[PDB]
Amino acid sequence: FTPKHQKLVNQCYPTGRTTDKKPKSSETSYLLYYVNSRRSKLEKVSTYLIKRSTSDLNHRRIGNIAVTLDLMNKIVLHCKENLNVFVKDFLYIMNKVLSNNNFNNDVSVVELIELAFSSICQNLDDVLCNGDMEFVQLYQNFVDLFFKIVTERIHNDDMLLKCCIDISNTNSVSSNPQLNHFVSKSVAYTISKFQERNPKFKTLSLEATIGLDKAAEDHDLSVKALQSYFNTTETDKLNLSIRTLLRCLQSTPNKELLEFVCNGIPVQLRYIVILLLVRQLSDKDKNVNPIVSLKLMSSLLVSDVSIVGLSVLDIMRKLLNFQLKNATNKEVVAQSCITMTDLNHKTYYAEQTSDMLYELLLKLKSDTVKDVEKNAVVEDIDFLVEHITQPSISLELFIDLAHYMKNHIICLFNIVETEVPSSILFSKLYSLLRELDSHGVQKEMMEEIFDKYGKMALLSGLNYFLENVSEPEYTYYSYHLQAANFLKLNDYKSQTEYKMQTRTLFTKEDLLSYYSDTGSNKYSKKGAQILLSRD
Repeated sequence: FTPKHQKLVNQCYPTGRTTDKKPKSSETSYLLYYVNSRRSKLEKVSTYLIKRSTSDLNHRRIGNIAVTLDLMNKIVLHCKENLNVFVKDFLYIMNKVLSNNNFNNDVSVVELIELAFSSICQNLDDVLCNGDMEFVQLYQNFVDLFFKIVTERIHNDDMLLKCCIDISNTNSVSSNPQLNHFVSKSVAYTISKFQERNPKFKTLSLEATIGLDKAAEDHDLSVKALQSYFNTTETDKLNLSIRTLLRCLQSTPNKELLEFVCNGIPVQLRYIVILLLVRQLSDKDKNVNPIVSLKLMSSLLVSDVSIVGLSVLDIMRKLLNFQLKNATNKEVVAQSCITMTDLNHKTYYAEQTSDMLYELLLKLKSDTVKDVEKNAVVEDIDFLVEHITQPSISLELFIDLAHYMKNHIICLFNIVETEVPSSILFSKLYSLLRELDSHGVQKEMMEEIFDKYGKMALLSGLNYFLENVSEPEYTYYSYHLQAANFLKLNDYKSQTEYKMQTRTLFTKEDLLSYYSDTGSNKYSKKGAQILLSRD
């Protein structure tokens, strides 16, 4: 007695004892039809494949096993929408084959095995991923055996790369606890085998077409694996992939590798990398060099790699805070002093630069912070302004900041492009200008202030310095000098020189004599106005 399924399945096999057996065409077609018709047939046919392939394992016939694996592949592909019926069976058989040292040798067997595995992984439902435990152990066993065999008996790293791609193509493995580690070990292996070929990325370059998007033209399999694990919108997979990347990057620090893999990662959410890098500082591991991660952040932020939608403020605040907690090191303070500005390298929005500086100012104003935080922030603003190429300051911020570092105010002033300031802001500016260490700084400051706002500085300076100054100071005389220089008046300059070399002050009348004729001074009317309209 031979039931139909048994006869069909057996009818798919050739007669001999050869090892290059390919399943007979028409018979396997009709078999596929038969199992695809009613799902009751898949049960029978799959179970029968288990028993039969067991007998073929015993009598040690490779051909029948090859045909078997081929059939299994074709069935998986044909009966996808019912895959959860027979997957555990096929996996049991594949593991049983792999567990057999008489079938491990043959390369074709392992090839067909991997093929069946790829066709499986590509069509899985999360149903067994989460519900069934036996399936989890069969999958686990398969991956373990496959690595343990290909590494030792097949000696074909390409097989392992294909397996990594299979795991990557499996549904929600990165979202599964029991099967999580396989993603990590896969990424680790493809990385280490991508640093094996192209050993350039094994270099210790950490300070100073390349893209992966253009490297996917096809070719090396390692790159295909990288694209498989990094070029993805699946957040979990990318989480684990990046984490493993950073981990394998602590051992072989390479900025170009990071650049490459980032070129692989979808442009949209690359910010996540940075986040993890930042988190890498907060980590308690102690086998992680924070300096390495900082330099890697820097290397990333400087280059062409677009990092859309970065929470610049948040990241900066985190870096700064980390620098304040550990502030007694040249490395923790300087590499942060560098990365912090390296992050401003690109302008995500106009308010950012100001905001950055502002975040520091607020920390400086409070007396809660320790001396070394003061010093560190000072050096930070120092570096920032040293790297701020073009103007972006609200004059008030320039004032609050000016109070704290009188050495680098000039530079800060070159960043203020407020075309029109308030009349009070002027008096503030002057009032702080009076409180300055050197007269050189006061001189050049007065000069540039006049340069930017000739009319407004003339008038506001006139009023202010007339009212407030009651004793010979440098700022007073420098104002009158710059005013005379702006009005191109020899008598004004001469008199100022007198009042300066004799420590005397100007009176309302003396200054009135310069704002007398509109043909001699364009601004005579407003000047005289504010000169006599007060007291």
